[PDB]
Amino acid sequence: DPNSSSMAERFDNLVEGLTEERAMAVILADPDSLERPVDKYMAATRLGASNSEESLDVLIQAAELDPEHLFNRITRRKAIDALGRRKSPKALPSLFKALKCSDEAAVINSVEAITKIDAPLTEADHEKLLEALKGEDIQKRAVIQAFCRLGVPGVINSISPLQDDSNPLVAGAARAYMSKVALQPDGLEVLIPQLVDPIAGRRRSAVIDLGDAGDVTRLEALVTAPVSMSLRARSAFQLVDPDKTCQVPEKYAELITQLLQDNPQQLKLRKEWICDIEPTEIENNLQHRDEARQYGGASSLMAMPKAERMILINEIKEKLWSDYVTHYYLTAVVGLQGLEERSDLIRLALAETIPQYTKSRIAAAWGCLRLGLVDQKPLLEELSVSAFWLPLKWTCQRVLKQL
Repeated sequence: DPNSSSMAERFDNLVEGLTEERAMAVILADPDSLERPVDKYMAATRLGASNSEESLDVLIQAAELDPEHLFNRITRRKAIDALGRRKSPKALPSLFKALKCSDEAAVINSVEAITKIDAPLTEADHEKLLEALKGEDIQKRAVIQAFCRLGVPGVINSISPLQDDSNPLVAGAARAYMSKVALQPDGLEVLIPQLVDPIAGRRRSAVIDLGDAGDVTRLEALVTAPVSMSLRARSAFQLVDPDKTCQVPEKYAELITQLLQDNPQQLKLRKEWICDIEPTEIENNLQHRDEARQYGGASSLMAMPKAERMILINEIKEKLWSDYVTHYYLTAVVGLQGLEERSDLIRLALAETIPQYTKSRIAAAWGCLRLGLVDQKPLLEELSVSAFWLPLKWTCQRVLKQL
């Protein structure tokens, strides 16, 4: 845990859950009648991890909970995204009722749940989903995305003219649907400058939509978009490995490696995002809310002369190593410049077993290759076979292919 190596403190929220039996018991109860009313929420989350048929039928009831009073719309919301990871199609009648709910949070949850189920939908089902479409733009981007991911050519008449919704977040989702469901990818050109759009939200949305589009020619644009490497890698692997076959064709190996190595001095960064080469300047940029500024900081921390850099690398690390954002950029900079002086961080980061820090394991993996730390081969091997996040699992395979 980076908390024992860092001054900043990451506070987790451990909450005691319920057994399955107790969950089923309370999740429909009037919250005013419960010893512990918060149990009414966690029971949904608990039944989400359940496997019995009864726990699925209780969740279906919780998803049809009468939205009259306060506590039964919150619990309805969690029953619904619980039914998403359950991935059963018997949730589908409940989730389609919820498409008409007042609670617009229930609707966006119901839309993503129906996407997770990935069941066969009737023509009538697509009409119900279509009514959810033209709510407000955030819902609309979510409904469109469900059609794209579920792969639904029926609604093309409805999605196609949204390619020119004035909101790029709505238009970009619709251009991705056209590309992936209707097989017309020429609408994506708009997304390529949007990857360096001044607005962070269109930047991020662009990366997502290019991955939903299934048009692998846009891969080269993902390799350098100033967006967090997590989102890009995902989208890039949606292009190179649509079936999560854990394979990336060598024909794309060169482009996928550059992306996963994520060199801040080769991202398309504007001048506004690049900061001066002084300590507190580097630090503020890494603290900024947005990866574009953060990449600028990491970028110019690399521009710093090595003697001052090593000191700056140390001070930042002992202050913010528990901060998952900073943890990554320190690991990458050590791995990218091959600062053998700081191979302690490559080894700590590759060992990081807390999910928040997974992007650092990739940077640490690439640094094991660059630094020739053959002693990590046992842990690179385990990740090559066990690691949950496919792009992490794929980098350790490449590092071993060469170390």
